[PDB]
Amino acid sequence: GDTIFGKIIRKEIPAKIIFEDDRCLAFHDISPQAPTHFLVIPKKHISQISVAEDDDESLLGHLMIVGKKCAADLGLNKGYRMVVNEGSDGGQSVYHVNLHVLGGRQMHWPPG
Amino acid sequence: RPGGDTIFGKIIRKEIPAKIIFEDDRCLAFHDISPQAPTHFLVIPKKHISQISVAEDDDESLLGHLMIVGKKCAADLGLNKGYRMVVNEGSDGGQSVYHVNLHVLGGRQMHWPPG
Ligand SMILES: COC(=O)[C@H](C)NP(=O)(O)OC[C@H]1O[C@@H](n2cnc3c(N)ncnc32)[C@H](O)[C@@H]1O
Ligand SMILES: [Cl-]
Repeated sequence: GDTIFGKIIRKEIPAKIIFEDDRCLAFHDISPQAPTHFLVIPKKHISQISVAEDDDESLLGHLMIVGKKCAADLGLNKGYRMVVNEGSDGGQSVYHVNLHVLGGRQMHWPPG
Repeated sequence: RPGGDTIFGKIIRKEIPAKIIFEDDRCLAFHDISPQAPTHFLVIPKKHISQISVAEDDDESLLGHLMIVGKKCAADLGLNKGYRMVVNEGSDGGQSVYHVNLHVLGGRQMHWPPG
């Protein structure tokens, strides 16, 4: 099933894009929870981390490397938090794997 | 002493105790001593990387492996309703051990924002 993140990848609806390559896209979250809050998503439609395959390991790690490079480019020199939500208890809001990167304020503990 | 002298390096070398869930040549999963959810464990690389902001491009497969191990351990622990994965970077992340560590939290409803 297609999601709004598919529409963003296909450029059918606008988003504030930070970075793109052949396999992922980073863009500011439309409902930001911190002064900087962006998502890194794969272009491959993996619905949730629980169904990711072993062959996806490099792609998932690529999301994190892109995330940390984007965080540095956006000036998050005091730190940040990365989050992946799975399912109902995880609070996953879109069934397309997405890495949240949040910073620009003190992040608290517990993380929700 | 491979793995560094953070407490996680010592856990890797079996010098201080841990409740281990899974171990392979690349990583180790073990329960957090200060759980923030009914299930709360960490997945760490055996290679010492101090924080995500200094990970190298060639660490991509290793970082992805942490997530794959995290989701497999979550399934093995019966977290069938979901869970949240977290990596904290630096002061604003609240990082307290400077050895890259992926948290997996589940067994309760997680809230938004994630801290
Ligand atoms: C306030 O936020 C933070 O401190 C974040 C979570 N720091 P962070 O560096 O992201 O996570 C480190 C975690 O490592 C756990 N820990 C520390 N010592 C041991 C140990 N000996 N065995 C098992 N777990 C241990 C702490 O309870 C933290 O949850
Ligand atoms: Cl989500």
